[PDB]
Amino acid sequence: QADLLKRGLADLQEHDAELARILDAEVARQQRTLSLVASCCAVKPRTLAASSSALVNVCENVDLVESLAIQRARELFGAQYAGVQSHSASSANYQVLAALLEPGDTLLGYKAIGYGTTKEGLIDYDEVRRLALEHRPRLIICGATAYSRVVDFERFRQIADEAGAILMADISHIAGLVATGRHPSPIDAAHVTTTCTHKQLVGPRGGLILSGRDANEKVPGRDATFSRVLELAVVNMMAAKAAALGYAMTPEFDAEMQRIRDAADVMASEFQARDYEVVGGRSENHTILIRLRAAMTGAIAETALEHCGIVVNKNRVPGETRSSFVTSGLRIGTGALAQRHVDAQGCRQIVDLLCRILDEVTPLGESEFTLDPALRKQFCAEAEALCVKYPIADYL
Amino acid sequence: LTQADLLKRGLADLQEHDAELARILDAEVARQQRTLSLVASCCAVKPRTLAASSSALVNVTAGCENVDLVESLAIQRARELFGAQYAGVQSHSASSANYQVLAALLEPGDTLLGMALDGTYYKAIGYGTTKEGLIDYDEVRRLALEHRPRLIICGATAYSRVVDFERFRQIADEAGAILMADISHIAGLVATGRHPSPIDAAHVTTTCTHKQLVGPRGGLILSGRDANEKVPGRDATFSRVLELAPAVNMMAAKAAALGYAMTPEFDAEMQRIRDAADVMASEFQARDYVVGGRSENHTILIRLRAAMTGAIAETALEHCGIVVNKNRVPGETRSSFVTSGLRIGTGALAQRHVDAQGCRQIVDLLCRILDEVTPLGESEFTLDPALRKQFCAEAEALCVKYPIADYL
Repeated sequence: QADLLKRGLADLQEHDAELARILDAEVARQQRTLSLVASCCAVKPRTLAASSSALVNVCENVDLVESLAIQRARELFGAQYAGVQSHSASSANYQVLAALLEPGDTLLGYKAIGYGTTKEGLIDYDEVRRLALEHRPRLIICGATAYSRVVDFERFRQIADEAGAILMADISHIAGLVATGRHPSPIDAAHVTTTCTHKQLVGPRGGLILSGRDANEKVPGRDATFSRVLELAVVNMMAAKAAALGYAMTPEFDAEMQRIRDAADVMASEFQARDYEVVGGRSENHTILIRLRAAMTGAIAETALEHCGIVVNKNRVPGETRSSFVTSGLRIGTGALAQRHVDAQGCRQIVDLLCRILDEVTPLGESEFTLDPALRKQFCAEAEALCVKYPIADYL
Repeated sequence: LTQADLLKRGLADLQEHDAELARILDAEVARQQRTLSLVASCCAVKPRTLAASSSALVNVTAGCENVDLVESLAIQRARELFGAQYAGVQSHSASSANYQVLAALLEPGDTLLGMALDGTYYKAIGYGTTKEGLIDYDEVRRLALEHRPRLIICGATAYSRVVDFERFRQIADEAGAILMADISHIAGLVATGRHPSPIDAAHVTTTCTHKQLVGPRGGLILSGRDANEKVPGRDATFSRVLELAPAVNMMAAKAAALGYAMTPEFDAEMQRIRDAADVMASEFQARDYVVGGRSENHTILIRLRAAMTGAIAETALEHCGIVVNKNRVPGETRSSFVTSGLRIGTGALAQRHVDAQGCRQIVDLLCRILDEVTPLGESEFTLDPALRKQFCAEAEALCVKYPIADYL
């Protein structure tokens, strides 16, 4: 009875055709646009099919979809506990934070204590240690968004276990690599793990609460296991979650994760061969942070690059002398490129186009620039040509 | 590519490769076709609105132009559909919309006469059942003058009669308060002119997009004649403050849902709700069982009799394939959990294109259940062995005779 949705598409085509033009135009736009932004990805069509189930009209099938997602999350991540009802990863974090209430909290950036990065582009774990032994936090939150290196969840847990703290990990940005083993997992390192289904699991907007070896071990104080306390925080997106969790166990997802992982290495190496500095000097994960030219600001780069059809994200660089709104670097993720099945040659072509656009941009201040309209049109056509040579495969 | 082909491949992909899930989702649509639902606000989203929910706009966090185009279509449709001068369509929830408007218009610690009928803000109960099943507007006024709330909220889940939004505005203006209207349960009737509109009477009106408007799980924020008027005590207009001065797949579906309600097929389905309620209210009275003289909306509240308990009534009926909700009556001698009444909504029956003859037969089966079940306790239901088998089969047979039309 998938006829329901197919003939539902037919109702839109006949009666709401205006709306259907915009729906068709976005699919084309997402496919004529080159996307190197780290956490943007196109959700797999199967997951889009489950997101429009008749389970919106809501009952034992609502528990079946829930039980299937819980089982699938536990297999993918090796979780002894799993919770799947979060409508966002932000909610998954706050729900855990609410279950665990005491002023002390250490986080990367309640009485919030903050840590950051070393002046050379790494998490200052020794600062995490010093802050933990001083303020005796309730939990320490680990997990970074723009980091280009493997987060040592084991190190964080060593620090926490000497400061009597709980370790929470947001693996939202590296979830697929953690699931496929390419990135070390925090499932047993962290007491509790949170993740987003959409970013790197190519699924719906939502959240997963997970725990491993500490799931049935007692919370520090409060005479309960981590599984209870988390579960005492009590849908279409359930169906889509289970679809995404299922595809994430397929070998096709393992390949997409290696392509994320391959493209990161060739692109970072190709930036270096053009004397553009990658801050880690290497790429682990799906992200490459490039330190931008002397007069080039990250704000100028992203605005000019989008006008040429490439979307990238400005990011702070180690030793940043500039504002947050106007940076000195940019961040690129190989996520949506893996969905485009870009070979090593294509990744080198993208670095070529990107570095060529920047060499033609004459910065005027820190958020203004000049790019000759003709050169912009020519660059925008090279980008769309690369989009055609490497299309989004599952969208075809 | 096209949205349809992406989705047809998506549906095909979720049958070769993920089949366990496909059976569960396909099982549920069958369950809803054999279950006769008399619940007030449960409905089945239209397939046209459902297909819009598989937009690739989900992948959007200018790349925001098409999301702006979808949004503007929803704003303009919402404004025309309800006759509103301001609209906001980005609410994940009806509750999210209500919370968002409350935060925008109330300062921390402000008092709201929510008339909720069941820390940052203080809430006055507002009751509203005192007038023997009517809203106690006179207490709303008394409390409003005594507590001077910044906000008064109107809109009832289980009311079976028209809410006098104008009367609340009279109360609100006398007590120097803002009026919020939650019309989630009567949205289509206000839409189609059957229930009086709150757009100009209330400063801000909110609505779910699923309960009566047959659309996605979500919320909508509205304002009418008070849109360009500044919030009392503040230097900004209601429209700017309500603008809070990213799920776009739901926003495409809201546009589709708002468009369909403008079509006359929605109007007929609204008349079918209003019509079926009158027939079923009439049959209940002629079988000597309705709070209020008649239904002026989609809800019928029935007082169970002869020590019938709303909890056992609802429990027994599900075993016979009929889904209803227990609901308090004026003069609840029993607990809140064990009511002495039953609540029925005709939204699901309009989607089954049931004739007046069929509505009476459903009441017939319903009363025939209650005339037979023998409450032994206030919760332990009894007297349903093989009689419940033929009764379930008879309900499923009415489901067969009257199918959900738009679900083919």
